[PDB]
Amino acid sequence: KIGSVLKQIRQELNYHQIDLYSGIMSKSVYIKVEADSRPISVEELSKFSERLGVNFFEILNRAGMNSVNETGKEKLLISKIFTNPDLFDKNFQRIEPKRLTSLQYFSIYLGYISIAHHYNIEVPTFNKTITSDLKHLYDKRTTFFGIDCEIVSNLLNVLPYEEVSSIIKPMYPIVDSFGKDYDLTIQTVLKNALTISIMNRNLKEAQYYINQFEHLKTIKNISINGYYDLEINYLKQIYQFLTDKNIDSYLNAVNIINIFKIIGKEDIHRSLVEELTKISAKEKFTPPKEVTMYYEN
Amino acid sequence: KIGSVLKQIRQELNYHQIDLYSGIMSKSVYIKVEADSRPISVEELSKFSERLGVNFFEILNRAGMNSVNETGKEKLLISKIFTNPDLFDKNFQRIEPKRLTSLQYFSIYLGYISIAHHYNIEVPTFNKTITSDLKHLYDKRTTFFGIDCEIVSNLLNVLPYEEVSSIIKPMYPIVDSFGKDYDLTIQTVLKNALTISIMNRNLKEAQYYINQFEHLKTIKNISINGYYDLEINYLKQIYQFLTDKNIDSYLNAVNIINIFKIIGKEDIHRSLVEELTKISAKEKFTPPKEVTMYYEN
Amino acid sequence: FKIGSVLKQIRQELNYHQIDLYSGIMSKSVYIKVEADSRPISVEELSKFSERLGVNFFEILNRAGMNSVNETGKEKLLISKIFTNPDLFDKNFQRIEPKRLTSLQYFSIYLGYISIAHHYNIEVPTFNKTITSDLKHLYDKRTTFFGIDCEIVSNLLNVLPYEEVSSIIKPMYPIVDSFGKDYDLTIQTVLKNALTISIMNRNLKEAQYYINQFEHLKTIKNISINGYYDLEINYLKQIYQFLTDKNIDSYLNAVNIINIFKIIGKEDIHRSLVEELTKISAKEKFTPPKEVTMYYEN
Amino acid sequence: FKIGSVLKQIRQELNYHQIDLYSGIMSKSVYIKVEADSRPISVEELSKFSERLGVNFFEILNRAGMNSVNETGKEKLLISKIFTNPDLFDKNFQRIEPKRLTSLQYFSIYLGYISIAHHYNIEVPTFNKTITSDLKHLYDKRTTFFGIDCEIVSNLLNVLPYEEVSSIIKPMYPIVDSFGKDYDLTIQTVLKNALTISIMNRNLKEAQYYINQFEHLKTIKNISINGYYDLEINYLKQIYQFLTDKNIDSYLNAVNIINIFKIIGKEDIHRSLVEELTKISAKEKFTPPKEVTMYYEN
Repeated sequence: KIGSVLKQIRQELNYHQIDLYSGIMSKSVYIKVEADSRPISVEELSKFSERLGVNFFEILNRAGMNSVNETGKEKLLISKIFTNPDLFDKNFQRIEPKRLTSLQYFSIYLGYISIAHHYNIEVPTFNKTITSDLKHLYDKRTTFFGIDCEIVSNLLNVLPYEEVSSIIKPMYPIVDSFGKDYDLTIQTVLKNALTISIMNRNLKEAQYYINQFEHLKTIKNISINGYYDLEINYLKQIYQFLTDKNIDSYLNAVNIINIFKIIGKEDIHRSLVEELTKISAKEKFTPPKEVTMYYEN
Repeated sequence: KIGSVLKQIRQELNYHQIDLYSGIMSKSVYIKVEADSRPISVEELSKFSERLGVNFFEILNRAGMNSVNETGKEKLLISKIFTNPDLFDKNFQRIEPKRLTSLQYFSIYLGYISIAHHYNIEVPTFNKTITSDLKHLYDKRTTFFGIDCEIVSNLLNVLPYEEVSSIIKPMYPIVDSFGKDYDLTIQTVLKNALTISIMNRNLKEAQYYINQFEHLKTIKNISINGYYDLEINYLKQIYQFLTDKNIDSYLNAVNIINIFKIIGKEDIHRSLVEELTKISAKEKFTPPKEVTMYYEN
Repeated sequence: FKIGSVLKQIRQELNYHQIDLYSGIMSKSVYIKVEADSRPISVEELSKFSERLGVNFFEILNRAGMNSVNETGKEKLLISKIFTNPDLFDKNFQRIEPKRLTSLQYFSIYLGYISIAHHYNIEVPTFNKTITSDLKHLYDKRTTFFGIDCEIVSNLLNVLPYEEVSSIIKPMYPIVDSFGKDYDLTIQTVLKNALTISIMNRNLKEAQYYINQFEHLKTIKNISINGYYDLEINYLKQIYQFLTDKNIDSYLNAVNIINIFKIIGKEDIHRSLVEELTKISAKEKFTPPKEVTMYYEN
Repeated sequence: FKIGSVLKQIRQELNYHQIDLYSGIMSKSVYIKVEADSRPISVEELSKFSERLGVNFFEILNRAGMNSVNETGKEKLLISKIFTNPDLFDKNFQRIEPKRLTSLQYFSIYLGYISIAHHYNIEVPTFNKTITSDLKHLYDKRTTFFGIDCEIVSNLLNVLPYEEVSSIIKPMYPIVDSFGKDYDLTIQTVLKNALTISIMNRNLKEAQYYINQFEHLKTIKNISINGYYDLEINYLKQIYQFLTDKNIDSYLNAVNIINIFKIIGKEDIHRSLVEELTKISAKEKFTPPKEVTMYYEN
């Protein structure tokens, strides 16, 4: 695992075992470490990382951090259980019972409900446990983690906005960045929440989500997702159009859609076209020739 | 420092030591961990994280991994020195001699050369030892890591392209994704290399980087940077315009430039506006009124 | 008119001798008097000499001074001067007012004074006291209308509520025959002005009426459609389509047309269309494009 | 020549009595002769009746049939019929060719035949043998020009290399006065046609000269600029800028102007600009927009 990578990197850079442990451990010890016959401490790994000149996280990854365990395998199975709605039937009953085991499982669990709804598969236990499920996990909370934000995105997917809004408010504003993985998760929520708000025409909530996203850009070391920046700005154009039928705003929205096509993000392009169509219809306003043409197909 | 977070998280989620150590370590020892009196091992933290349901890296990041060691501290000093060119000499004298101690230090070293070049400061040893420095670091190399890609971006900024190209080729194509941090770094090289290629009108090289970037989009679990993807596409639009003077390609590029403005990414926008003005001039083309309105100012 | 002298100028410029012009048409002696401008020339004779010279009949007339000459031209000309210097109004208006029904021309000039007065806020009480009676006197028995009638109608849309004029316009359309470029322009001005007012009052059925009348003109043989009018009217049509079924493409087309007027240098028109679209957009609670608002604002 | 009866129709239409017309111009017995078309009318007399009626002089003439009358007019109409019926060529060219120098109108008509001949690839060997001679005979000692002179030029540009006509055009501009809407059109057509050709031959120096000459026309008193030409000449001005320094904005403007012609329904012009833009693009080794390329091929 880790020790093997250390040896791999060490020799690649032409460093001798000595160069690594010299002032950190015994040569006899460092030997067992590279042999993976002895666990290494986070501290130690951090020192070798500095010694090697190769980023810590990368080393962890090269060692297999990118999957590795139960929850991992279980999480991977969802996209698989997706394509095969038969893989559902069996799996669902193995997860449902342990849905409150950990937040990771509750997310995984919600992953099935999403599939279940998609393939109109009946889930009678869902409607009678979700509420109490949510309370047992969020009634007494102060700090929220990436997994919680992952959970919210999922809830917004298989639950009425009003039934989830309660859980989201306590999560924002965010004031600290805890890594790129964490950064992504906290943006996804806002993107999901904003879309829905725009669609329900709940401008008050839309404005708040737009603001929460903007605030994120002010955090130190934050890693904003360009696609999101692009999509959330599209939703902002729509917001301004809904708020006062600004013509430029509508054009900016349309041009942003066109950019997604140009760069090849077809799924998002489709989504945003159907979205603009559905939005314009409600406002009883016909979208330009370009968009109506696209959506027609 | 990890134990506090583990306790904090365990506490927050309402878990007992039992729920964490059971099947792993003795509650006696586990107490020492949450006490941070006993260094924890990667394998242990990984197990705990799964038990907690909170991502391994989010935990390490909350623990403080974001810098800590002398290499990191030296890294942050680079920006402080950019704002105050006065700090150069004194600090450079400390770094320059250590530029080969490790790949991180060499990278840090290149940052100084960049500061130097910007403020037209004299760094006569650089042209005296750079070629020799590269030979020493990359002659016997067979594989590369994030830091090597970072070093390459650095070199591209303070050295003629031709003196860097050979060092770059053996680094691509990338086959695996080793985390979001590493993913971003492998993408930065391609964006800088492609920009310089376009600017020098080296179409053969420009098209190689465009293809290498596209290849990254096929890698499992790869995390593509939205801003880079939009920017490389702009470079691709320029590429097509230089290849067979297409009007739509020029319009697309200009359009993409415009979206960076609309979404608030002003530095990229300024950068692209300047670049298009120079590209246009070399092709005896007058840029759109708007683009020259920004650059000119 | 100096028709004879123009014939001499042209005849000699083309190297023709007097014989080449008068043989078969009039005696040598009489033709000499014609070129000396001491003998009236008949329309047919001029048309004949015109064909001989190979120079267009109308061009010759114009060169002779039909570009103005008589009492009615002097008066219609006087309007421009009085517009800049309204101190002249009063005394001249006292001469015109009484003669406003002498002919359709004088009536047209008369409305020219009313327009001026409405502008510099001058009091013209006689107007409201006689207008309805004048229009009836001029149009109660009519069956066919002429260019000057369409000029009058246009002048009325300028100093009278739309409704008091509309009923007078309808009987003049549709147009069936073209009677020259001057006539063509005049019959077109009415529609453009009428359609502008119709769109401004969101009167959609009236707007379509005029849009239809204008479009029908394009089916007339030898008609001279005014390009500027075709552009402006088409912009009003784009606005009509937006007002009917909030079509964005129609809104863009209109904005794009306003932009064309800017490019080719028609500022006054560009100016008026920007103001127009700004008011149209407000009533519809739509914020016009960045472009338009920058111009209007300034 | 149906003036007298038109005056009668108009007079009665406006409910005027003969007295109102001839009072102070002629006698009752004479004016009667005038309305029955038994006595020709002088230009001065028609101008006077025209003012009494309040109807425009030129409109009265056109209502009287001034739109044709004489043999030259007949030869003019016969051209359109020959363009569609090429089989009518020979017999009519035999009658016209020998009369091509009878007058400037006949020369213009003759040039019309040559155009039709080139279109349907019909042999006209005399043309190439006599053209230089004809031009020399017609323009060697000329000092001032008329509308028919600019028509001939537009005609020449249509059947003669640009260099054999360039020097014949120069002495005709700048125009200084306007001589009626008909004349106004003709003098603009030359510059529009000349510019188009210059742009296609990439003769930027000449193109600039025509762009300037057109602009000068706008400063002329009472001039009637043709909106379509104004829009099309601005288009050429945009292509000019593009050919001079490859200005991207200029190219976009050219494209936009093409869009406008499509928007307002001028399909012939749209098709033409689409085609010229395609050719000018291919020559500059530049691929035109997605919009035009499709419209062109299809």
